[PDB]
Amino acid sequence: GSPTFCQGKADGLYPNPRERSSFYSCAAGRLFQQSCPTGLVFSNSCKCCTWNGLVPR
Repeated sequence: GSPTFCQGKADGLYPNPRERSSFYSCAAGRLFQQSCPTGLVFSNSCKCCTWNGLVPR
């Protein structure tokens, strides 16, 4: 059948299965797969991507 991955889903970002810093994004039930390239990391708590503020060095 047709893919149901974003069907009925609310908007916002969802976690990716393989790459280091890409995400899934849902907009009006349509799926986008995009990257967060520079300093940006995905946060599962906000369904958003944000700049990393923690330096462990």
